[PDB]
Amino acid sequence: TSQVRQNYHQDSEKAINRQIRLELYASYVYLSMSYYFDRDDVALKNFAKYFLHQSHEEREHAEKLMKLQNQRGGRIFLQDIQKPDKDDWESGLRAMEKALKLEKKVNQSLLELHKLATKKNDPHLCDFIETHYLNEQVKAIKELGDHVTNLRKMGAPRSGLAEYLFDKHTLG
Amino acid sequence: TSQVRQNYHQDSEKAINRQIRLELYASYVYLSMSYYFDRDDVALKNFAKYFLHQSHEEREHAEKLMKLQNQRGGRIFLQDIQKPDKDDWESGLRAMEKALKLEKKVNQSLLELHKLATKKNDPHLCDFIETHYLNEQVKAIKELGDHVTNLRKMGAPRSGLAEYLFDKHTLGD
Amino acid sequence: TSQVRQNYHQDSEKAINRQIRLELYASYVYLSMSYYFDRDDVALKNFAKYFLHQSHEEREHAEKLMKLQNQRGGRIFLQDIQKPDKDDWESGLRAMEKALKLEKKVNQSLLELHKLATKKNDPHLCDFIETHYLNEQVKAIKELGDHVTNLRKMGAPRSGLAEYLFDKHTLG
Amino acid sequence: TSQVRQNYHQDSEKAINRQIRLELYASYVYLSMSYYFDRDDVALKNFAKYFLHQSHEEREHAEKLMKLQNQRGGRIFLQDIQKPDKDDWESGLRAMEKALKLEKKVNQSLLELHKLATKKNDPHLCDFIETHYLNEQVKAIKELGDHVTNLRKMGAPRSGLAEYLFDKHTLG
Ligand SMILES: [Ca+2]
Ligand SMILES: [Ca+2]
Ligand SMILES: [Fe+3]
Ligand SMILES: [Fe+3]
Ligand SMILES: [Fe+3]
Ligand SMILES: [Fe+3]
Ligand SMILES: [Fe+3]
Ligand SMILES: [Fe+3]
Ligand SMILES: [Fe+3]
Ligand SMILES: [Fe+3]
Ligand SMILES: [Fe+3]
Repeated sequence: TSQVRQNYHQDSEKAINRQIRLELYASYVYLSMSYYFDRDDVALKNFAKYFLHQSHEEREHAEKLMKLQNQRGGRIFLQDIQKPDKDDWESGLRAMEKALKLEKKVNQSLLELHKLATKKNDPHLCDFIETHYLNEQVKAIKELGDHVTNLRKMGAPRSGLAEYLFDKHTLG
Repeated sequence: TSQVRQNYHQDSEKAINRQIRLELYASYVYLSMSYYFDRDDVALKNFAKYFLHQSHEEREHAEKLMKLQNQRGGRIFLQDIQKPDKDDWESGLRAMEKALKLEKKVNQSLLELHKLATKKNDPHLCDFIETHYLNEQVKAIKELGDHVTNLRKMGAPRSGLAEYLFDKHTLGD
Repeated sequence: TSQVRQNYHQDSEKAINRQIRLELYASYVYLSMSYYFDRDDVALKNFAKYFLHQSHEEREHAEKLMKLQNQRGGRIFLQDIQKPDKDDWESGLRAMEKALKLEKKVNQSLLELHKLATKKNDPHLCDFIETHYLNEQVKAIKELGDHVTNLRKMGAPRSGLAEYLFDKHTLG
Repeated sequence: TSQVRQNYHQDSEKAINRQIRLELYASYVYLSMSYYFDRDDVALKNFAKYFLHQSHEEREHAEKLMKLQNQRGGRIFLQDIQKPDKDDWESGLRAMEKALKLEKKVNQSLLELHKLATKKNDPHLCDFIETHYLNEQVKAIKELGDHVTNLRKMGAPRSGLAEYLFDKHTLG
C-alpha cells in the first residue's frame, strides 16, 4: 500500500485501469480511421488530419489517467490493446457515425466510473472526472453530432461531392 | 442572520472554522520546519526555502477559507494555534515524512468536511472543496512521497551527502 | 487493383503491416516504462520523461510506415497490440537494459525486412528503410548502451545515489 | 575516357542518356497539358498552373541527370524530343489520368536503371537514383492517385462543376 494512498478504493483503482485501456483503444480506432482516409482511393486529407488529431488527443486522456493512478497511489496494469472493429470504414459519414458511437460508449464508461466513485465517497476522483472528462465528452459528442448531420443533409453517403466539400470547408 | 446566507448550515460554518484553524496550524508547522534547516548545525538553505514556501501556501489556504466563510454568511471564529509537536525535526528525510503525515491529516479533515457538505446538500461548498482544496492535497501528497522515496533511495538520513545533494538538485533546480 | 501500386510485392506489404505493429508495440512498452518511473515509490521524473519521449517517437515511426503503406498502394491491417512484457521494470538500469534489448529486436526485424526487399528488388523500400530507420536504430541502440554503461559504472542498480544523479545530470 | 571516370560502365552512361530524354519528354507533355487548360473553351487556370509547375519540375530532373553524367565523366547525347501523345486531353480527370500513367511509366524506367546499376556494382549511381528520383516518383504517383480519385467521386468527367471546384479548392 503506497505511502500516498488515502481514500482510494480498489474498485476505483481497477476501473481507472479499465478506462486507460479504453482510452488507448479509441486512440487506435482513430488512428485506423485516419490512415483509411490517407488511402489513395479514398484521398480525403482533412478527414485524415481530423482523425489523426482525435487520436493523439485520446492518447493524452490515457496518460492523464495514468498520472492520476500514480497520484492516488494505485498501480497501472495495461492489457492488450484491441484491434479496431473495422479495417475499412466506407465513407466519411460512416467514419463519423462510428466515431460518434465510440464516444457515446466511452462516455457511458466514464459515467459508470463516476457513479462508482460517488459510491466510494471519493470526491477528488469525482471532480477529476467531471473537470477533465465529462465536458470533453459532451462536447466531443456534440461535435460529431453536427458533422454527421451536415454530411447527410449534403447528400452523403451517396454523393462523393459532399464528402470532398466537407473535407475542405468544415475540416480544412 | 446575514442577508447573504442561503443554504449554509451552521455545522458547515463550524467545520470551515475548524478547517481554517487546521491550515493555520500547518503553516505554523512548516515555519518551524523551515527555520530548523536554517540552523548553522543543519544548514540546508533549500530545505529551509522549500518549507517557508509551504508555510506561505497554507497561510493562503486559510485566508481563502476565511474569504469563503464571509462570502457564505458564516462568521469566522479563531482559536489558539498550538505549537507543533517538535522543535527539532531531526533530518531532512524526517521533516519530509512528518510533512507527508500532516498533509494527510489535513486531507482527511477536508474529506470529512466534504462528506458533511454532501449530507447537508451544500454543493457550492462541495465544489469549492473539490476545486481549491482536494486536487491541491493530492498533488502535495504525491510530491512529498516522491521526495521521501528519493531521500530514502539515496541513503538518508545516515548519508549526509544524500541530504546535501537532494537539497542542491531537487529543491534548488 | 489500387492505381498507384507498382513494384510493390504482396510479401513486403505484409511485413510492413508486421513492422507497423511492432513499432506500436514498442510505444506501449516505453509508455509503461514511463509511468513506472512516475510512481511515488520510484520517483525519477527524468527517466519518466525520457521514456515518454521514446514512446511518442515510436508512434511517429509507426505512422510513417502507415503512410508508406498507402504511398505504395498496399493496405493496412492493424492487429492487437500485445501488452508489454512487464508491469514493474524494477529499476532505471533494468529499464534501460530491456530498452536496449527491445530496440535490437526491432532492428533485427527491420534488418530482416531489408533482406525481403532486396530479394524482391524494391530499391525504394530498401532506401526508405535505410534512410528513415536503420540509422535511427543504430543511434538509439548506441545511446541506450551508453546509458546502461554509465549506470553500471555508477553502481546501479545497488546504489540509489547513482540512479538519482543520472536522472539529474544525464537525463535532465 | 575522362580523367574523372571511375566505376562507370557504358550501359549506365547510355541509360542515363535515355532517362534525360525521358524527363525532357514528360516536361513537354506537361507543358502541352498546361496550355490545354489555358484554352478559352476549357478555362481551368489552376489545372494549368499545376501542369506548368510539374513541367518546370521535370526539366529540373533532366538537368540534374545531365549534371551527374558530367560528374561521372560520361557524355551527354540528346535526341529528338518527341511530340506528346495527344494535343487535346478532354478533361481534368483525363489529363490527371494520363499524367499518372506517364509517371508510372517514368518510374518503371527509373527502376530498370536502378536494377541495371546494381548489376554493374555501381553504388554511387544506385544511391543517386534512390535519393533523388525514387521517392519523388512514389510521391508524385500518390499525388496523382488522390486527385483522380477525388475528381471521380465528385462526378467527373460528367459534371463540369466538379472540375471547376477542384480547380479552386484542391489546386487553387
Ligand atoms: Ca469542479
Ligand atoms: Ca541506398
Ligand atoms: Fe476526442
Ligand atoms: Fe477520450
Ligand atoms: Fe492546505
Ligand atoms: Fe501544501
Ligand atoms: Fe527511440
Ligand atoms: Fe530521437
Ligand atoms: Fe522504432
Ligand atoms: Fe512531377
Ligand atoms: Fe521526373
